[PDB]
Amino acid sequence: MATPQDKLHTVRLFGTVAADGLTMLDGAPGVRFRLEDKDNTSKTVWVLYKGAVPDTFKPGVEVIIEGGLAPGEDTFKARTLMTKCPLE
Repeated sequence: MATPQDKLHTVRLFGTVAADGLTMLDGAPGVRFRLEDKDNTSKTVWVLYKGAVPDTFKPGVEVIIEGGLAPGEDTFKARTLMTKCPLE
């Protein structure tokens, strides 16, 4: 009998945005892209973010996403997005 982590512990994931497969929602606000894991750069997870995608969001910008990869779903549903490098 122990006290575990909170049930609604959302999944904060870290990596960099690729140019390869940076595919936005066709006629809808959002973006699908492969987040290249910095530990293993062949571990490319297809992150799907809905809503206003920042101008600072570019292919090559290291981003912090938050959401979750559902058992059965092939895309990580990011409910929030955080970009580090601005328009440079």
